[PDB]
Amino acid sequence: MNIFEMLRIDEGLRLKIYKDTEGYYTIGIGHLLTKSPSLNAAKSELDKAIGRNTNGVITKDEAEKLFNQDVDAAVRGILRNAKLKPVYDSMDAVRRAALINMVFQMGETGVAGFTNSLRMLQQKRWDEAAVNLAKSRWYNQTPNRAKRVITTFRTGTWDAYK
Ligand SMILES: [Cl-]
Ligand SMILES: [Cl-]
Repeated sequence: MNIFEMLRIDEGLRLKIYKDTEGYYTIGIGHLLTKSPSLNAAKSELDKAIGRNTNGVITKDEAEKLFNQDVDAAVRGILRNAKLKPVYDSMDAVRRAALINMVFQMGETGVAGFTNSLRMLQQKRWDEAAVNLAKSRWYNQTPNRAKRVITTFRTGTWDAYK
């Protein structure tokens, strides 16, 4: 298992525009198109992202390519962030993957606000962090995915994914 496979599981793969759990226009592997309500705006954003006239549909390859860009961007978001980097720098490989997941789902800024959980992770207070991470909208809205990530922070293994 690795970050790719791990998110591929959390997000799924869809080749037609779709609405996410919050009702936003998305495509591929959890690639957010726009927060606008307009299906056109989404179509527009999509052809711009793909470089061609898509008409709301894309191929696997295309999907996969947005997916690489997206993971890359997430990582780099993390390294550029004064609140995240250290956390990330302190952890092992598996747990790092967990952090990136959060970041992919919710943005660097969203994640940078889990101050206290971040302090805990950094200190390696596993169980405590996992409790704290659960007192979040995030857990309450997407609880099964959130349990998966959480456990991953707790155990440093991929069990939740096997
Ligand atoms: Cl893009
Ligand atoms: Cl979920």
